Amino acid sequence: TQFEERHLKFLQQLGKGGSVEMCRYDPLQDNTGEVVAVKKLQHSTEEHLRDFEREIEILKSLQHDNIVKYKGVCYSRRNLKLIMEYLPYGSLRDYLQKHKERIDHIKLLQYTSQICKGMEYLGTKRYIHRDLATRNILVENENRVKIGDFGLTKVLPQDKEYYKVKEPGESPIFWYAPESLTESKFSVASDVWSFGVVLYELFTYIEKSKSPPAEFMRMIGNDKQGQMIVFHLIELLKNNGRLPRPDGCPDEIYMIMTECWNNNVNQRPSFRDLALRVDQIRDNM
Ligand SMILES: C[C@H](Nc1nc(-c2c[nH]c3ncc(Cl)cc23)ncc1F)C(=O)NCC(F)(F)F
Repeated sequence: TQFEERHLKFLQQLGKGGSVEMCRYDPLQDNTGEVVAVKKLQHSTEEHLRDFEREIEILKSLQHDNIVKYKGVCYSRRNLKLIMEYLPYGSLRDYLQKHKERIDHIKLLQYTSQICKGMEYLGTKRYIHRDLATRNILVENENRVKIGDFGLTKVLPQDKEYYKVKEPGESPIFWYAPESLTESKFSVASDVWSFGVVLYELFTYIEKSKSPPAEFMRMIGNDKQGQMIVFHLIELLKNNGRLPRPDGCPDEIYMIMTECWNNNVNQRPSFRDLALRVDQIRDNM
């Protein structure tokens, strides 16, 4: 089913990544329409449009409880709008920064298992998210989270287990595996490294002073700037410099983070095994 542009009523700006707006799709024009999230492009260049069309195809191909729902496209070709369900509790980063320790460990592990499940499903389609962070996870309700923003997602070539990015754009370097920093190589294993960073974000309750950029900048020295940050971060990770155990983090959860942060790509755990491990921890708790 088609969405007519004229019937998309702007309600509120949600955020910028392209931008996402909360809209009411109201073809009856009586304000009874469904509230949806709408992604559109700021700079709709031929390159960005081709890349956005790929994100649309990726999201449309995913049907999982822990993946944000594709609804449709509004064409009303060169100015596409991606229509998705609107998740009312916001990003997990915002949700956790607001409630903090009121979200207990059993609740954090329920979200962790769900993130692993959405990620494991994505891997079955040979998709590499490349931007797994709490800012890209949405909260549907207290019992369900979903992965969002497939804007950096790559499809693995037929004959390779990695995707090489030739000319990188803005990169979330503080969530990047060493091989992503050194060779711009992205794989299921590098999303697993990012997942360990997400686990760290959760157990630090999004405390700004404890954030992965704040901690890695302290380890490399706050005097490092621009490309020197990448140079020093690479040497730090090579020499086993890592984010600390968050205060009050259960030992078994910290063990998982450290295993995701293995310099050896092949030694990192799989998302299938991480969901099994997290569910066992939840069961024991
Ligand atoms: C740029 C957009 N930013 C934001 N979006 C929302 C949001 C709430 N509820 C939502 N429901 C469906 C969608 Cl698609 C977005 C939101 N809230 C705060 C934001 F800063 C974004 O896509 N962020 C990635 C992810 F969706 F994973 F959280």
